[PDB]
Amino acid sequence: AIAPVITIDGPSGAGKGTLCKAMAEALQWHLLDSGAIYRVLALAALHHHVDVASEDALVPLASHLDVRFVSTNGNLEVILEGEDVSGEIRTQEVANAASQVAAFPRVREALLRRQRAFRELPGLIADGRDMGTVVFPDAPVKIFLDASSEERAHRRMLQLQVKGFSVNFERLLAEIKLVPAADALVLDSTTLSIEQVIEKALQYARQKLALA
Repeated sequence: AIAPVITIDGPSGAGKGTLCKAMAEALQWHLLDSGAIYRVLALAALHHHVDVASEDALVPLASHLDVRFVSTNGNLEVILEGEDVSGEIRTQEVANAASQVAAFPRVREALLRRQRAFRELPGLIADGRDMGTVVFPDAPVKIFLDASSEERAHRRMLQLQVKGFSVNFERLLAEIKLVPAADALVLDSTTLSIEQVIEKALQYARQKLALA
């Protein structure tokens, strides 16, 4: 604390990205995508020639990571050391190095400290899986976003089509077929439209942080 943090946790394909981008743009606050964080670290290592298997070399790199997330019209730019690398981060190769980097206990602890460092004024929207339970347990507004398998399977299908792969809906529904904080507002992405979820999330934030 001091600066307010709104945390958004939930499973893959629930629409957290969309929500987090809409809220950061509406409020004009800082943005943190914890899912992208390990991929950015793996890319910096590749870029600097830091050995992906060396926990000792990766810790200082993680603790000093120069990244920022900017959302414009729903488009996320991932700026690493000043250059946009949003495209680079979506590769399988970077996803694979990210898994190697994440295996080490000291690297995960260094990234835990690095992510808490994003909490600045006027505030922060943070999205991930353990944002409200582990990274920012004291957050004033905590939202857990749930969605049906079909909703999640559809979101994955569009995500992959983007990289070029169009895959059978039934196949993905099979492929897809994380504890909310005690103090989280639970919102269901399938009972409400995504536009309705964003309105409902912004109203709850307002009641807790502003209004009157």
